[PDB]
Formats: sequence, C-alpha cells, structure tokens
Amino acid sequence: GSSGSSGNVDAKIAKLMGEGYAFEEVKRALEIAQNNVEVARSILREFSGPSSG
Amino acid sequence: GSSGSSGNVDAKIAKLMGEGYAFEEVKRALEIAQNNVEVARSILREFSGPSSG
Repeated sequence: GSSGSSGNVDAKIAKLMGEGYAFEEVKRALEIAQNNVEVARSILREFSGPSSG
Repeated sequence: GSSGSSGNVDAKIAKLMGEGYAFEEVKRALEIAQNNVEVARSILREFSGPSSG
C-alpha cells in the first residue's frame, strides 16, 4: 500500500468492522497489530475464524 | 525500526525465540504479524503473556 507507517486508527477499526466483527474485537486487533489493517485481519482470523461455503 | 518492508524471516524467528518463546509459537506469531518482529511481540503477549518481577 501507498503508506506503511501509521496514519489513522478509527478508519482502520471501521475497515475491520466491515469484515463482520464486533468493535471490541477489532479494537483489540488494531492495538496488537501496531494499528495495521493488513495485519489485524490475521488476528481476527485467529480469534474468531469466520466460515464460508 | 530502520526498515520494515518484509525482509528475511529466519532473522525474525531467531529473534523472538531469544525472548523465551518456543519455535511453534514464534513461527505462528510472525505469520500473523505479516512477518514483523515489532508486531509479533504483541501477539506472543496475547498467546503467552509471561510474568516479570
């Protein structure tokens, strides 16, 4: 992506919440992930594990 | 740090292992962290979260 050294936090939370996760879980993921969306998606994947099919 | 665009993976695994975590745990943490030591620490703090004092 165009920038990889911080920027915003709330926009990232909104991003991950759109994947179908609760705000609380997302806030946890962005905290741990040093506020990175690309990285937070892996955290929520582990803590939730969504289905498909 | 000075540079964060991915890089060698072994050099990251071998770093977190020196903290006190097992290979299994470290390799996992790095994969979740998009192979980044700085974020892997926060992940190991969630799967282990060791004590001090």
